[PDB]
Amino acid sequence: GLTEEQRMMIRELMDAQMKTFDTTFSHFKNFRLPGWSQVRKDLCSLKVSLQLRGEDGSVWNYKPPADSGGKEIFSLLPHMADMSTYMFKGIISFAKVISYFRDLPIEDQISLLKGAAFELCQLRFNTVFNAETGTWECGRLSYCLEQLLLEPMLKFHYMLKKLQLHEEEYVLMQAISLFSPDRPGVLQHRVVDQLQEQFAITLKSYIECNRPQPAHRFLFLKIMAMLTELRSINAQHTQRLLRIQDIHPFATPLMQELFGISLTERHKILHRLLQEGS
Amino acid sequence: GLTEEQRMMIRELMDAQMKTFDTTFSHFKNFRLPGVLSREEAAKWSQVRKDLCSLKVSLQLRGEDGSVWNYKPPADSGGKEIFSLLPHMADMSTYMFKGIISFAKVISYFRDLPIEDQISLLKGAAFELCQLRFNTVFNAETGTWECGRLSYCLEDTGFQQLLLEPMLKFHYMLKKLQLHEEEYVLMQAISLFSPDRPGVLQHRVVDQLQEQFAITLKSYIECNRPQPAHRFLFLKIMAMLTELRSINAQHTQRLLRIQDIHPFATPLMQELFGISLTERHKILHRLLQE
Ligand SMILES: CCC[C@H](C)Oc1ccc(C(C)(C)C)cc1NC(=O)c1nnn(-c2cc(C)ccc2OC)c1C
Ligand SMILES: CCC[C@H](C)Oc1ccc(C(C)(C)C)cc1NC(=O)c1nnn(-c2cc(C)ccc2OC)c1C
Repeated sequence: GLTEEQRMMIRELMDAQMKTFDTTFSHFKNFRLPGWSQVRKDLCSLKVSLQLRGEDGSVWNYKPPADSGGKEIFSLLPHMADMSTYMFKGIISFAKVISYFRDLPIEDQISLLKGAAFELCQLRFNTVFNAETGTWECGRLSYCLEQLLLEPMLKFHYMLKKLQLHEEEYVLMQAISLFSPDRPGVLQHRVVDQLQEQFAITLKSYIECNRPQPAHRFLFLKIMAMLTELRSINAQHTQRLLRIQDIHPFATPLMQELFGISLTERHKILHRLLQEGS
Repeated sequence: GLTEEQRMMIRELMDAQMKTFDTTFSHFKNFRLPGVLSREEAAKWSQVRKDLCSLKVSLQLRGEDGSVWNYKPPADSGGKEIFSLLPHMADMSTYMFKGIISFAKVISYFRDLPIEDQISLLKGAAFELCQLRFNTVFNAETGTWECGRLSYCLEDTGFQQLLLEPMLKFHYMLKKLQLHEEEYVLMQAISLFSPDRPGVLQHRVVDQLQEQFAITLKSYIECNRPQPAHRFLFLKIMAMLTELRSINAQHTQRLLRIQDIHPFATPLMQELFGISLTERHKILHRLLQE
């Protein structure tokens, strides 16, 4: 079985997830709505329609335009920036209530969240992804996709959903991604690296104590391979986001902070959120 | 053929329609849309839910980029969700009525009547002329009123069930007649010049005027359509106009009942509903004056 400290480690991560992940998206408000070639082709694969279900029973449905070559390909990017910002704020709170993360220097806290923001966001998105309908079910909001598995982020969501992970395995993936000692700007490398290794050992122990079926053979090494793949997808899409923001500005002030290539000065919003409570 | 007096009478109506009917709804802007995300009073509330459930549509809004916003209405759950579209339809009705006001203003026959009879005629005919213009953009195949970039599609709340609703039976039957523009605009004049509206004083004048429009329409049909096949088209049109007046009274009473428990009417609509004739209709009076 799991050791006591591993039991406590999982318990703290799960408690953090429950306290900082609003799976109903009920507090997502005041978002915007609709009024290089490799990017355009990739943006075509991820084309989604937006459905908003009101409490009264009504449904607003947005179908995106077709690719005509103009600025029509970015009609949903302002909205997704507001959704990404809301999602990241939950990620910040998730990290803040973790004991191992809260004790790191403030700049390493900034650097870790900066390097893992997209990765923990995609991990939480996967838990609301419906692989049958191709829809991310975000409470009252739904995002339904329109060979398309060629796109890496799309392929990632299908591959990860196929593993049928438990909540504990998702939250341990989040901790492994969060405590990456090789993020730019990290100073406490050995401290963060020692923390990451214990999360990975905890995940391996959890899988062996709860997943005996042959369908879950090599599941731990599959998860670690998925985490390395997600870090690659992070680099591609962050770089892709900078090109788009250059051409058509869409990023919220908090997102611009993530995209900037002193530490607390360049990240005033993230710095304030790390100092605020919950 | 038609006499020249009937010819110029049609020319004036067609000219009126061309200048005041925004058929593409291009200048319908800044409208409201549904938001994103006792004892005898129970009888008044129960009655309104029956009024609002017979007529249910989804709203479609097409953007210039090619995108499509679509609104699907909620189901009757007992709350205010049954009024989710009344703000929009208040803005649409107001926009249409102002076009109807302008339509009557440029007809010389209507301009020469006393201002209080003009108020009384537009008050009694506003709904009817609005439905008549709505029918010209009504698609009977898809059950959709196509108002430029806005579309209102009937929901299958069967069809023989929907045909029971007189306002929907009106739009399907009138569309099936496949009327010309001239016949629609003559229906509008016959409806506008109804001598039996409340508050009209020059009834004999308005009746003579209505009869000349009706005779003009009857003559138009005899001279412009194959004789045997359209032998009763004029009588069908007049029968449609007679039913439209009953639909007018029926739906005007529904609006007053809804306004009682859930106000939604714009100021110009409040004047039309009854919420000196000139002092009770200051907005409509001002629009007729300019
Ligand atoms: C709600 C579910 C969205 C699905 C999972 O996905 C999309 C599907 C469609 C589309 C478009 C608009 C192209 C149709 C976009 C996206 N997804 C993004 O817009 C996006 N997802 N994560 N992040 C991001 C987040 C951080 C913290 C930091 C950096 C980040 O980007 C590097 C962003 C900006
Ligand atoms: C543009 C397509 C709408 C179709 C044709 O129709 C409806 C379909 C659905 C609905 C609801 C909201 C119930 C789903 C309403 C309505 N229609 C009205 O809301 C309405 N149509 N004409 N008028 C009206 C106008 C005047 C000048 C004077 C008086 C009038 O009402 C007595 C009004 C207020």
